[PDB]
Amino acid sequence: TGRLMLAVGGAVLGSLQFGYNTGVINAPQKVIEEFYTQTWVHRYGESILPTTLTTLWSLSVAIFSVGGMIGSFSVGLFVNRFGRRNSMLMMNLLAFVSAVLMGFSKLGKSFEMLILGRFIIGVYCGLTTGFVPMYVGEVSPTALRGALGTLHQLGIVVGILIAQVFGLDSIMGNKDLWPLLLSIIFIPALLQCIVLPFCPESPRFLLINRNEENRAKSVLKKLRGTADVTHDLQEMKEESRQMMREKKVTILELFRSPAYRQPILIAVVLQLSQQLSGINAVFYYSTSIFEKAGVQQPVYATIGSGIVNTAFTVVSLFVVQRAGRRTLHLIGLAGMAGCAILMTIALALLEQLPWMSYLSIVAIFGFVAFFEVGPGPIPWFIVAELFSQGPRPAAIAVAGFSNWTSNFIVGMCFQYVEQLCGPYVFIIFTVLLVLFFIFTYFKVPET
Ligand SMILES: CCCCCCCCCO[C@@H]1O[C@H](CO)[C@@H](O)[C@H](O)[C@H]1O
Repeated sequence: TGRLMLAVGGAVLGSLQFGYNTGVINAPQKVIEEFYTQTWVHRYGESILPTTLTTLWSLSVAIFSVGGMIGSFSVGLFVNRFGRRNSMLMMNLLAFVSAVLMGFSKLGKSFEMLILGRFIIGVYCGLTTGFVPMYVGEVSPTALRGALGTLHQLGIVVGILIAQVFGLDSIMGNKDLWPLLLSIIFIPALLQCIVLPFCPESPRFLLINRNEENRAKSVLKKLRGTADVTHDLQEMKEESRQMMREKKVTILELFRSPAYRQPILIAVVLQLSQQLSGINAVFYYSTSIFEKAGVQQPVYATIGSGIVNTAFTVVSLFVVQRAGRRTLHLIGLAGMAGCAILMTIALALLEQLPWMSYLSIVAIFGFVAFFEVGPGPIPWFIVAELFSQGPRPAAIAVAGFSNWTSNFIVGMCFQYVEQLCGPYVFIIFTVLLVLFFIFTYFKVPET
């Protein structure tokens, strides 16, 4: 466990990037929108329509996920064909070409470049949800493999908290320095783009995929200071027993077969339950939502949501090993439904009672807290237990496809639905939260 941390850490750097680019565009929205609306006027000799600006900026945050879906679709392709590290490494090209397209959308005078770079860094982020946990989950000793996949999660949530903090009016969330905010990705990226060639090609890859018995044999002795493991080698050839003794069923079979048509119904819904709960609304729009409430200095309440989120991600790890699977998923769903009620109250009585600005903050803090213990981790956990070593991969691509899809819908349409619907938006998310809650009570089993 010496040279190992180098490889693990450099990998997670890309889960950080996932953490950033996701929770970035939520603190400096009206700053770019001012860029949007001014750009429009100069160009088209006409001023921007409010709804235009809305769907336009909606697409800038949304088109991220169109990207990530494709990214997560293409994950299997690069991994097997190129190894894990040679993929992490080469995909930094995506990180750089998007960093440039956004951070020079400044004198570019083009919000296309901004949306495009958002797409591309969506692809990069889609691909990276697959590369990272994989790599970390072959490199690590099987014992420490549990406590170390922890870093892909943590990487994201911390990655988020940074996007928010860097987002401050006083850092890079301001009329002058928001392209360096959207671009500073490169400083993480180039770092990994340097660390990585010092990092080892996956042993389960050199042995099973690349069929190098001796070249793979050599990686571990470095990767493990004083282990030199016959146990790891027999495991890799027993992992290539069970993962290769049950046929890798394709996604396309999952659907055609009635045997699977039900387990797959559950896994998928669980993903809708995660995104259609309405979180990325509080993580794409935290600041705009806190404003409209009555919050003064809304980005701090955003970073409030940042800290609380990271806090309960760590608390979840403990509670997750302890309790049932749909225990946490229910309690999690519950609080979130009730918090989205507190919200719609605050957002409602705000006008008669000022300090509901505060109730907004309370609502959402416990609402993201309640999230990370429940619908956060549980719908992933359940798929790995709803499918054996054979249909399990096919199962994950569909899961991840629901996740990137219900994500696009919240991101693209949450602004649609805050205008036409007012301080009741969280009653939409409360009606879902209930439905979902109900669904899991009668249809999803313990695991
Ligand atoms: C055993 C595997 C466990 C998987 C752990 C998942 C941890 C929860 C992370 O979920 C993510 O939370 C973000 C905010 O925290 C959202 O922006 C994002 O859309 C959502 O997907």
